[PDB]
Amino acid sequence: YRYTGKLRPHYPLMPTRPVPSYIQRPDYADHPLGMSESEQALKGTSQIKLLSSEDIEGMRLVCRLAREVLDVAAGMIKPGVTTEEIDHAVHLACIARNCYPSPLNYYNFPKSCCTSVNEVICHGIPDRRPLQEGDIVNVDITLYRNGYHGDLNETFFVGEVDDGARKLVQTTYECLMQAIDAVKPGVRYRELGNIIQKHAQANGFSVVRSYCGHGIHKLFHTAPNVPHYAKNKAVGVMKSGHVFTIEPMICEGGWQDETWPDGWTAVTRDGKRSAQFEHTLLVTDTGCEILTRRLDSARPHFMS
Ligand SMILES: CC(C)(C)C(=O)Nc1cccnc1C(=O)Nc1nccs1
Ligand SMILES: [Co+2]
Ligand SMILES: [Co+2]
Ligand SMILES: [Co+2]
Ligand SMILES: [K+]
Repeated sequence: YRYTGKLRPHYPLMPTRPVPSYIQRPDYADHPLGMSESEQALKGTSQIKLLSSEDIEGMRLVCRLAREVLDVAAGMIKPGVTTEEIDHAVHLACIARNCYPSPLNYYNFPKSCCTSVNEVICHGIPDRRPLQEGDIVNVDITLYRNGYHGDLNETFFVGEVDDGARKLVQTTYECLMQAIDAVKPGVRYRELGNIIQKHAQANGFSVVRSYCGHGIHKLFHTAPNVPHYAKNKAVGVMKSGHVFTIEPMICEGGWQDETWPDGWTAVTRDGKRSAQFEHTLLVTDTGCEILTRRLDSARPHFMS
């Protein structure tokens, strides 16, 4: 395999971390290939669930807990810390909150969260590589509690970073917030991509096309599929009660992506950097509720 940039996987990975049996597990948790029958039982369907009061309270809770766990990871970002150390803390934080770390064994994903450094677009596997000064790293968190999944992610700076990194991360967050600002009943899901690409393109960046936002609730990934690029064929119209994510991945160079031999790590084909931000949203009558919002601060960690 010909790597696209300077990053390389750092094996071996510590033995799989166990989750106490008292924590409720999703269906794929114990599947040999990590397959989700409940999810596949809807694969291909474009119909979108309309959550009930019970579902909404369930989503508000797991999403709040997921934010708490991302904040734990955020406090560990610094030169010298390995992504595996971050994952360990995330794993323990999920357990402490009586939640199962959704990524664990999801289609056999080996860890409890995704850590994506520099050219890694998404799904980076926490490993033995120490974070280096100047790196940017995204931590994507998803928790499962009482049958519901809560999903969010942020890109962080490791020590001081160059202007290019600052601009990429800042623009990516702005893309996310502009998209969220347009969410309300009646808006087509395909519209978000137009908003995102417009801003990314205006700043000299490209939008990843292989991965999209997604519905989430009793399932980790389900309808609707939400592309982040312009003129897409996304199917569906927003309605009060819908819950989904917007998680744009923006790149310094081209948008082309490819996967590492591990079957998960997605990287830019040109080896340039990529950043991402994500929130789980609940469409309301007046717009939308950002279920994964930070509660003790009006801004994401990178502007600190
Ligand atoms: C079923 C699947 C793994 C092929 C899939 O559609 N998957 C998907 C789509 C869009 C975004 N994200 C994912 C995903 O898995 N994300 C993960 N995060 C942590 C472990 S697996
Ligand atoms: Co994912
Ligand atoms: Co996510
Ligand atoms: Co997501
Ligand atoms: K990255």
